[PDB]
Amino acid sequence: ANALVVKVSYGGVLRRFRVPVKANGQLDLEMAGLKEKIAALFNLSADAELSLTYSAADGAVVALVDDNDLFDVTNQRLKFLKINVNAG
Ligand SMILES: [Cl-]
Repeated sequence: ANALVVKVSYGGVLRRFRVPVKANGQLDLEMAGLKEKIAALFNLSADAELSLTYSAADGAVVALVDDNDLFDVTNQRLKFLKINVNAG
């Protein structure tokens, strides 16, 4: 009953929304719904091949390319996610 805060950066612009979690701690969101939300926020195509990345605590970048990557945001008990969006 505690949501994940997601910040998304695109074009020098930061936007915030919150994503509900299930009792599992699993996000109530999949990659399609994430892309649709980001598309609505920045007037992009929801089916564009967007690079969605975040910087992990070990200094390595994580690319969100499938639902397993999003499942692992919760598995890792992150409470804040900052996603950088790049197009092309
Ligand atoms: Cl902020």
